[PDB]
Amino acid sequence: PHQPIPPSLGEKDLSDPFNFLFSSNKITLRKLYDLTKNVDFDQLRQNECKKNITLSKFWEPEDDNWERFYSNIGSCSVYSDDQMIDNLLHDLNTSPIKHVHIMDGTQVKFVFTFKNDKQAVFKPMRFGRDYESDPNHFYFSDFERHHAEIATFHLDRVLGFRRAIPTVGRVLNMTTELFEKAEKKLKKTFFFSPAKNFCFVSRCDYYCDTTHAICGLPDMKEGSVQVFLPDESAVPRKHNRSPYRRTYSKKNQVAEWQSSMNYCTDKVKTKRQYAHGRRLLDLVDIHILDYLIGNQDRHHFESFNVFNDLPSYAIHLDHGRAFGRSDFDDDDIILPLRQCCILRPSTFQTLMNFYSTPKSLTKALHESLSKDPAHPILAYKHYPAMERRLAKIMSHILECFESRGVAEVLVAEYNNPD
Ligand SMILES: *[C@@H]1O[C@H](CO)[C@@H](O[C@@H]2O[C@H](CO)[C@@H](O[C@@H]3O[C@H](CO)[C@@H](O)[C@H](O)[C@@H]3O)[C@H](O)[C@H]2NC(C)=O)[C@H](O)[C@H]1NC(C)=O
Ligand SMILES: *[C@@H]1O[C@H](CO)[C@@H](O[C@@H]2O[C@H](CO)[C@@H](O)[C@H](O)[C@H]2NC(C)=O)[C@H](O)[C@H]1NC(C)=O
Ligand code: NI
Repeated sequence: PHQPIPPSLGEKDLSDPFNFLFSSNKITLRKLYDLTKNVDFDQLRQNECKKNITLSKFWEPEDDNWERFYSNIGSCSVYSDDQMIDNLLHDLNTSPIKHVHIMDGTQVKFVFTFKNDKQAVFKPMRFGRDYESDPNHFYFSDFERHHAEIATFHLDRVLGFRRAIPTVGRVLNMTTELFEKAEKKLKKTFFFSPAKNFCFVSRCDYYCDTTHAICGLPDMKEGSVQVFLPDESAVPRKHNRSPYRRTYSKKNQVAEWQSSMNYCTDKVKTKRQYAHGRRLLDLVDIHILDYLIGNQDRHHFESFNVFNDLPSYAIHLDHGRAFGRSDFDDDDIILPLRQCCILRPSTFQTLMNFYSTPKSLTKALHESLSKDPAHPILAYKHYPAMERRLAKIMSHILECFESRGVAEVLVAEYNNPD
């Protein structure tokens, strides 16, 4: 089947997810050690977050973990309590579904309304875990992968960012939980395939048609379930165009930042929004994440606009187009690191910690992913890829240290003299 069963409902893979050879370059490792042996990271880290305040203390409800999640949304992090979040994850997976609606407007996605009247974003599973993106497909031609949404959220926690939105796997009964709970406009788009599998077309801009319908085998369908952001009326949000937006054209495929090396220096560091603050450090952080997962589709940034005065941060969202290729690293994604050569001190330590112990990153990720009910989330072939990409990142960092000095790269806040 092109659209297979949920892997959790299949034969359990007994293979060792880490039976691959890697090893770490000790020359590079030693050069990073030497260039940083006198850096007091502890004192450096304390300025990365100006004021650590949650949404509740700023307001001065916890009936359910949604409200408990919303309340603990901080000024320098989306969440800081893994256990409470893991409880929310459990709720997203197990809570009874009351309504299913087609979401605004993009690829097929549903809004789940649970019995507690809380809500979530649902993205259905299409292909199996082994499926890789067409080499001829552009980033804007790529089909979303629900398991990429899940995997990246976990990786975002493992890296210690916690600026991603809680997402869990869930195997749904298409008949009782989708069809019978669906709105009238969505319900009518359901049908049976020639193989008698249950299918829905839905309505959306990107290939919500009969040919690309989502189909069960016959009536179950795994998907990603992501907790809704708090209401915009209460917690307003900002939508910002990325300076590293790609061209999104097959004729002119080369943006300025892809051909001009000094792009960051002349065109990004000199902008008001990036000249002072945390925004550029965020951009480097999020592109490190996107490079590790091979996400090319980072055209805009999303941020809360609710904490007065204090600086906002980019919400790590929209990861559907991640993990498309296990045999290809797109170094264009990590270009901001190479061009800007600034890096949040905590991020460096996190990366350094994982890098100095081979396979520790993917092992810590595997362990996190294992708690998801829909595991395995990622095909194991992506693990050596992530290790390979991590090593390459450290090489770019070493180049930044040697070219611009460690005191100019590792800053908790960026300030442009000019
Ligand atoms: C900003 O301030 C908040 C306010 O406390 C910080 O949150 C606390 O961070 C610690 C350290 O990660 C959390 O501790 C952990 O709790 C789990 C669950 O019990 C435990 O297994 C771990 O061993 C660890 O003790 C703590 O839960 C968390 N508090 C809350 C209410 O979430 C936050 O770390 C500060 N920094 C940032 C960037 O937000
Ligand atoms: C999904 O839920 C449906 C319930 O609607 C399950 O199908 C039912 O199976 C029983 C078994 O005897 C029948 O009596 C019902 O008539 C069936 N329902 C319908 C609407 O035909 C189905 O088995 C469930 N599938 C999974 C994978 O859980
Ligand atoms: Ni097609």
